[PDB]
Amino acid sequence: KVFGRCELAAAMKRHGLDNYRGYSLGNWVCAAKFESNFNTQATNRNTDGSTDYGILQINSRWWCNDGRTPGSRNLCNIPCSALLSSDITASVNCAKKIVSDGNGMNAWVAWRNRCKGTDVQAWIRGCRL
Ligand SMILES: [Cl-]
Ligand SMILES: [Cl-]
Ligand SMILES: [Cl-]
Ligand SMILES: [Cl-]
Ligand SMILES: [Kr]
Ligand code: NA
Repeated sequence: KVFGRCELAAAMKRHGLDNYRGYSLGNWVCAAKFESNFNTQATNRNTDGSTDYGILQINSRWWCNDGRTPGSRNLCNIPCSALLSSDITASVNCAKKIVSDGNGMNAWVAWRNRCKGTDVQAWIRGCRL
């Protein structure tokens, strides 16, 4: 499913991401934009054999099982496929564990290269929230 901007914002808020671990709603929306263009079905294979899945491009090396990432962990205890659903619940639940890990949203390369230090409030400006 391909979310619209405010739609996703609303969905993320509902799921508790606004200011989660101090990251305001517009960081999550910005990260989703550039990670997956808001497409729950996005997948990208990495050089190490791992794969990133879903709207927040969560990686199979640590967070989900895809049966093809040898020696990987499944810290969110979930099939990577769950992450591709049009219901963002699984991605959100897993994202909270990742941003709680230790380096916050820096875990999302697109986020620190394209969102961090920018006016991320602009991603929700306009939305009925
Ligand atoms: Cl914001
Ligand atoms: Cl695996
Ligand atoms: Cl949803
Ligand atoms: Cl942080
Ligand atoms: Kr998400
Ligand atoms: Na894994």
